[PDB]
Amino acid sequence: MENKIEVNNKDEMNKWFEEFKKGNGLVDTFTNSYSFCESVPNLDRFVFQMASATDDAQKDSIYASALVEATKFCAPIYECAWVSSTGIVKKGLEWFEKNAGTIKSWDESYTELKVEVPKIEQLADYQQAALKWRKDIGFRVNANTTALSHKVLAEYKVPGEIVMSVKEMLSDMIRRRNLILREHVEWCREFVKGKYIMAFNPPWGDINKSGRSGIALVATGLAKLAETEKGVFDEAKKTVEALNGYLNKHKDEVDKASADSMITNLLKHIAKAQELYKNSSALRAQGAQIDTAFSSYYWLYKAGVTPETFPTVSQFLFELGKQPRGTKKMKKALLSTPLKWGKKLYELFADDRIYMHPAVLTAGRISEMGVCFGTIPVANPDDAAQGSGHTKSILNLRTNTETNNPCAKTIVKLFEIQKTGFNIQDMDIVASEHLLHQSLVGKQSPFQNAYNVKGNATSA
Repeated sequence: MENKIEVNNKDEMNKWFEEFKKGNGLVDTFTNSYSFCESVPNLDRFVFQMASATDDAQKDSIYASALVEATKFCAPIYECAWVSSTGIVKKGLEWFEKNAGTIKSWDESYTELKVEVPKIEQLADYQQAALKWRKDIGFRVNANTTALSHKVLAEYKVPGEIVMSVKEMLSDMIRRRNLILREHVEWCREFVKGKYIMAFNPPWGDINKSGRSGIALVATGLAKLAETEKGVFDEAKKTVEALNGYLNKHKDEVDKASADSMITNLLKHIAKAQELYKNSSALRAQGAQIDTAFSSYYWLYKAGVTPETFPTVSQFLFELGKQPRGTKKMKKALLSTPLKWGKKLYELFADDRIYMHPAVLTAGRISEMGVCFGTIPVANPDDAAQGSGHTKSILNLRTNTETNNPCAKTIVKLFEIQKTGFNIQDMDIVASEHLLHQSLVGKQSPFQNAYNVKGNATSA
């Protein structure tokens, strides 16, 4: 035992899902994919618990229980099964041991990436290797399991009473949102200090020389503006005004047209460096997002799981799935099991803000693997009716305008919860906002890739 989900292709998937469905009784009532969701999870009790106000910041435990409640019966069975099916677990594991060159930049930088901020392209190769990944195995079987795609939601329809609460959430997301606004590079170091004279004969040549399109100067500052980080741009600035008054002082030893053109040139350059910096810091934010399937499978490959061995993992996350056990037990059990993969997975763990990188395992992020593999016990899928809640299952919750409001209500519920436990503007991350965040970009499913999606966090 023994992955029961012997499915290699869509047509098998379809067959398996039906065999499954009668045997167990699904109504896609409040879910986008058939759930065990019979009514809407109710978290009321948790509000009142939260007020209880222990000091052990748990709280954390309360929130985890709410979460559990939200997620327990609403897993996208069809999709979850496909992601755990035999066909997908082979191809999906085999892909890594075959696309090693494609991953290096974050792979060989896993140890360091465990503590240190990723390169701009550690991010971009991940995202790119994600899609390459999804495409090469045939991860495509549905719309819940496609890459998006098009555009962000411009409007979000919410039933009257949560309309407000949601927008409080929105304003917060906004602020949080808006906190964000090799040799030539060295030459730039010399220059930004305050040395102005540098500017009469740069190495690459002229001060207006471009690399492969843009002013080298700008490209340089931009780069140095993020290893040594206002700041630098303001230096460029002072040293430039310094230059001005130098040129004013020796006007008579200087060509007039050339000297003024020099100031606007560099001034124009420094404003482009700013822009560029900005653009990468947006690029960054963007490249932050985990691709649930891909990232989870990467850790599978990382811990040294094999198909043969996968049902043990699935089981384990399933088991993890009803427990309010904290990370402690979660660690104690992984360090304990005779399964070799167990110590490897733990070892992957990080703990020493965000910027982490979407490809770095952590204790919380176990939840990713949970959605992928722990909602249904591969060794015996009927135990799935017992209900095993993982965070992302929450996007199986309907958002249909008119009636069915589930998704936002649940998340809203969870936000209130978070709210009553702690100061809401003053925590570093806001779990519920991330969820609301993911609904707003239009994910209908945990198994979607949202990276190609255009548009913002603007409400309305």
